[PDB]
Amino acid sequence: GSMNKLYIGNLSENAAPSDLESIFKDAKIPVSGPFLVKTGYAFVDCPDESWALKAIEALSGKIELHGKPIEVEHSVPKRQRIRKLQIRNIPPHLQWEVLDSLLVQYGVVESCEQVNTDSETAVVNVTYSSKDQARQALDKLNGFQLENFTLKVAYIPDE
RNA sequence: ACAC
Repeated sequence: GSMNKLYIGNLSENAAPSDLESIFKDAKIPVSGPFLVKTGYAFVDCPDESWALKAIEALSGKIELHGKPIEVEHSVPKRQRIRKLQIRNIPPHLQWEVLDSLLVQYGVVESCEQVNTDSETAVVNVTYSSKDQARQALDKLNGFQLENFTLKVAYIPDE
């Protein structure tokens, strides 16, 4: 899947592209095209998946527009929201078994691969065996506090 | 709330 495309959500009715330009400028995140602002959400592409990930980590839930914290996520069309998830803000020196002991509560883990990342926290992509499993895992693990880190879970494109 |  195309992992450099971002979805930006939780925007106020009169969010303008200039607002998003400013936010990305100050976070030192390059974009490769213009911001496309709809109603309450928007889209923009980054030059590559590394910048797109840095944007999610730096911005999402963290920077405000008109007092509303923006959401920044991988852009994933509904038909590609199936089995695959990305988990971020994992405590740095956590070991597989502890993470795994969480993951298997929601189904069978076909694949799990760690993502290279600037931050001290870890990031992994996970493939479950069905759409239903992945949805439950997202619903119960997003926001889960683990060794004082808040896990963040979201869809990445599935084929 | 993921693009007439």
